[PDB]
Amino acid sequence: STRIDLTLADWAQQDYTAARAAYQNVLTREPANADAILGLTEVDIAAGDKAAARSQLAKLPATDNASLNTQRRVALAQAQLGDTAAAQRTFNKLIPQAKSQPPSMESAMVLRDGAKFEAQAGDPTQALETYKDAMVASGVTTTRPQDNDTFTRLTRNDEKDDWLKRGVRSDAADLYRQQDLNVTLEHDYWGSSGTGGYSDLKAHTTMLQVDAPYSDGRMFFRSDFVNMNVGSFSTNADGKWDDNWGTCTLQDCSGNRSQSDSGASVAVGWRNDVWSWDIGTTPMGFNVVDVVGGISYSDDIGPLGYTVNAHRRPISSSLLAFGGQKDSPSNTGKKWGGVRADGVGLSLSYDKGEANGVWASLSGDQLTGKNVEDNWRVRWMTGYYYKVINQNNRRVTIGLNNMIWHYDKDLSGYSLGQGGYYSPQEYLSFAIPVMWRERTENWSWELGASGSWSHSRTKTMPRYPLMNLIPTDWQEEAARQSNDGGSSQGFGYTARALLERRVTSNWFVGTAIDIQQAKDYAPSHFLLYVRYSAAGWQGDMDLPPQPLIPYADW
Repeated sequence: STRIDLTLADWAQQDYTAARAAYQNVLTREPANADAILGLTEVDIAAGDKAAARSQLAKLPATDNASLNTQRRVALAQAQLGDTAAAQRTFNKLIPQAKSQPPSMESAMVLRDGAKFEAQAGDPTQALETYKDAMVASGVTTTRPQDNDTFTRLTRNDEKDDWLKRGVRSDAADLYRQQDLNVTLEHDYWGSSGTGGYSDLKAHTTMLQVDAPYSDGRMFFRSDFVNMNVGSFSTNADGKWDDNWGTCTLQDCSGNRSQSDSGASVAVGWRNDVWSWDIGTTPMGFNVVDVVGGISYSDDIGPLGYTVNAHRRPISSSLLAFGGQKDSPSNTGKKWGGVRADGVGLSLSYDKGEANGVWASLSGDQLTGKNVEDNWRVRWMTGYYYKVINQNNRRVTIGLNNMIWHYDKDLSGYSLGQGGYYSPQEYLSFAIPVMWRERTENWSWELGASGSWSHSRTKTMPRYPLMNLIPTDWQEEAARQSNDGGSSQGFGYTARALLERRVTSNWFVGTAIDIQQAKDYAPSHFLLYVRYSAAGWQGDMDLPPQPLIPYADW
């Protein structure tokens, strides 16, 4: 029977061979069956046979009289087959007809996919109007939302609604947020303990970001002002010090007792659901400035979602690594530092919304700087998390993470020729993160903690690898000094807290605390940020809150 033969083929797709055979079987009894040929085309293009599908679709009878559901499928197929004009005219004919009819599932789907197509067609405003009409059609609201506030508040999530209403809400909210214009200003105070003069780091960073829509994506302009202070050297006597910094180990230094520097950087970039790219500069005003940037591509493969990126970034772990330092004017006066890491990375993830989720990442970078020994690194990271609580407004998870690092050379020292950044020969870390995210009508927050165990080893390294920089007289001394290697393992912990409050439709404020004690020498951060939305966002806030990230940390 035609009905059951059609049903058997259709049930699979909500899958190729059986459905195609069933559709062909219906084609024997009734060669003019429009639904059978539509299903055959759908299954063919689901297999990626676009070239055959576009030829098959032309065999359908004319649209002299057909239901809205069939015309919606035809329009979607034509749009995805690459014939945008026929789909555009079909939707232009369909949408007023959908509006004229009372609220129904057919008309709701027609308006939803029409809004989606119009958003892809290059008319986001008409897409927003069509979404406004679709919410009326889908039963979300009895009356059309006349202003941005009532339009946005209807997009808040609902636990009792069906799939159609939830999809309409999610799509309307996503499009509205994509079309919004945002201005964010954030202040970061960060640093870590160390030795005064080269490692007693305290830094301030003021970040200004403008986010605007462009095509289906968003473009961003970013400006960063960063000030780094590392204290002053402790003089032993006669106004001289002999710390393990620069060439002071060969001759007691003088002159540059205090060390600090500030600079401004710019960045411009763009990002969409698939592609992302960004280019900018190292903060101008430091000793050494280099151009940095990155590009990234993301796509789904099977059940997994993968991302491949290539980037060049600075290292902000210390002043010598980020902006570089100058040797004391009494000994050499030469400039050195400014380590840049350029390389590639590939990441995979799996999360279908259920209780379990996994992710992994691998990266390979080359580290090169001004008068700094060349280096390279390979890094592996992975994580798994089980969601104890997985409500749409409240998530509580506990998981296990693993990290493995290897570096070619250990250049953690601050002597001339070394970059002063952490670089172990073999590092392993296992952590157990516990996380809780929640949001309310006007409050959103995230709390996180993690205990970890880490092992690290570093090899013996010469103190002055760049022998040509050392003066001829000190040569015999410089070859006789080396930094002793060693291995160490132990426990550590990290904690984080994010909070965000909506005080006005166009005004959001938030604070973030990041404490690092996992024996990784990472600096601790404390930031306050304010965000202004031109159109206003009265719907559900971000979960978690999403503060800005310093451009040097990308």
